[PDB]
Amino acid sequence: NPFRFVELVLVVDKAMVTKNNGDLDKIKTRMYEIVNTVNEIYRYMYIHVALVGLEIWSNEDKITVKPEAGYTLNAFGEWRKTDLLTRKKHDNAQLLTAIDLDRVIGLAYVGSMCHPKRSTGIIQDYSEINLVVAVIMAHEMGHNLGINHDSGYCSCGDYACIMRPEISPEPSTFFSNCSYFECWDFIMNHNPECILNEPLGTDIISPPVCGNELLEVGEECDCGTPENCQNECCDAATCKLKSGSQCGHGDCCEQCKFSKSGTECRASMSECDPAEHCTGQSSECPADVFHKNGQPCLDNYGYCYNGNCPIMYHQCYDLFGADVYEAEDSCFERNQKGNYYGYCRKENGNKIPCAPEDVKCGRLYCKDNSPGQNNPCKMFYSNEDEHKGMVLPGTKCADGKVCSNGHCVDVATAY
Ligand SMILES: *[C@@H]1O[C@H](CO[C@@H]2O[C@@H](C)[C@@H](O)[C@@H](O)[C@@H]2O)[C@@H](O[C@@H]2O[C@H](CO)[C@@H](O[C@@H]3O[C@H](CO[C@H]4O[C@H](CO)[C@@H](O)[C@H](O)[C@@H]4O[C@@H]4O[C@H](CO)[C@@H](O)[C@H](O)[C@H]4NC(C)=O)[C@@H](O[C@@H]4O[C@H](CO)[C@@H](O)[C@H](O)[C@H]4NC(C)=O)[C@H](O[C@H]4O[C@H](CO)[C@@H](O)[C@H](O)[C@@H]4O[C@@H]4O[C@H](CO)[C@@H](O)[C@H](O)[C@H]4NC(C)=O)[C@@H]3O)[C@H](O)[C@H]2NC(C)=O)[C@H](O)[C@H]1NC(C)=O
Ligand SMILES: [Ca+2]
Ligand SMILES: [Ca+2]
Ligand SMILES: [Ca+2]
Ligand SMILES: [Zn+2]
Repeated sequence: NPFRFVELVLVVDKAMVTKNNGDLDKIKTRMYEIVNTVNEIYRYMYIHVALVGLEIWSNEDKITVKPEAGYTLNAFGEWRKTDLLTRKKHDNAQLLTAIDLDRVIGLAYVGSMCHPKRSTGIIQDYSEINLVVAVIMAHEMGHNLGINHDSGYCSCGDYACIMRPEISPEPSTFFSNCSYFECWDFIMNHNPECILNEPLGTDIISPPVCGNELLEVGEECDCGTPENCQNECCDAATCKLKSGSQCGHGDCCEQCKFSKSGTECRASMSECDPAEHCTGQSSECPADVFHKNGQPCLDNYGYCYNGNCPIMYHQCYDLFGADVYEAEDSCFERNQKGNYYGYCRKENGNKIPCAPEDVKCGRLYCKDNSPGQNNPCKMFYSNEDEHKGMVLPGTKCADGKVCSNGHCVDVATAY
């Protein structure tokens, strides 16, 4: 499955309530439709958007909604991280305000999808035309998905695309080819892990809609509209499986049927990750099971850590390729410097040096056994992502010891 899922939560401020004369039912109904249109707009981007939560501040705003966008975006962000996200798990949150923002009609951090605070954006109820607001909502989520404004020859047909500097009076539902590549460039490089999981029917607060491509409660299947449906198992028009079909979706659903009992549905990462197999009775693949952390693995060279067996040797290979091995102990003393590359961990942004003991849990050093090479302490550093090149957590840093937050500690007390 190529599709990504953005579990969204919409927050509506007091102004919005006052604007709608206190009719919450009207507000909710409209929000449902808008998020449904945002989901269509994103079909092209191989992304789905589901409303998992809707909070209406009918009594009092939980933050001060100022016409000064920056202040509001920031305030709304902190609020999501310290309050909302603490009682409702979601990937992105948008604030719909009826207040007349200064100069802009929306605002959102860029390339911040999944970040507890920066995975947000504010939107002004600029118009009564649902599509107009939906486009603004999508546009702001776009910035979140590392997407920037269109320019030059970026197109989406002879239509005003979603990522234009300013909203069009005759808006469309199409993204520009630039927004596409840009969007996925973000998902490829940075890894918004939080949008991988497919939301569960019950997680969706919006009334189920047949044909929105979101398998929702009460529906056997949902392959979009009859025109877009590519599912031989589903009857697009009704969201009912064809007579004779056992399933219509799932890692264990093959040509409208349950995969044969025992067919692998979730591959094994390593020996510490036992693969799962289909039962033959369901279209769903059994839960992901991991062997216990701390369990010896790879011929007693490592200890299991969250389904993997991180070891110096493999970690070096992943960085410099074959015929490359772990460097001598002496090389690891560079991690005591506490400089730009030789540290053990980071405190609020400061690089902390490795204490003599935790030396093997900081920056990883490898030896090159090629002719004339000469460099005994090869290492990798890129201010693009400082963590890359750092020893993976759970890596066996010593006999009976594993790495934990830049500390070489006893396995027995590690987990
Ligand atoms: C997303 O997908 C897009 C495809 O969309 C498709 O079309 C949509 C409408 C929609 O239907 C959709 O469904 C379709 O898929 C891609 O769009 C393409 O982008 C590239 C650039 O990334 C475009 O190229 C530009 O085109 C500029 C305009 O030239 C065309 O138009 C003029 C006037 O109308 C015409 O005279 C030209 O012959 C040319 O015509 C095109 O020719 C190609 C040939 O293959 C045909 O396929 C097209 O069908 C045809 N289109 C038209 C309009 O009929 C170029 O700029 C012009 O350059 C000349 C000199 O070469 C200059 O005299 C003009 O003033 C100038 N015009 C303007 C207004 O700027 C441009 O070339 C300049 O820039 C490049 C940089 O890329 C330089 O290397 C060159 O030196 C060149 O000149 C210099 O440019 C710099 C600026 O960079 C100036 O500062 C400098 O002074 C200047 N120096 C010179 C030489 O004087 C490129 O050729 C291409 O046309 C788009 N295709 C279409 C169909 O629109 C997106 O790329 C894609 N995005 C991604 C990445 O995914
Ligand atoms: Ca998610
Ligand atoms: Ca549905
Ligand atoms: Ca497993
Ligand atoms: Zn913008």
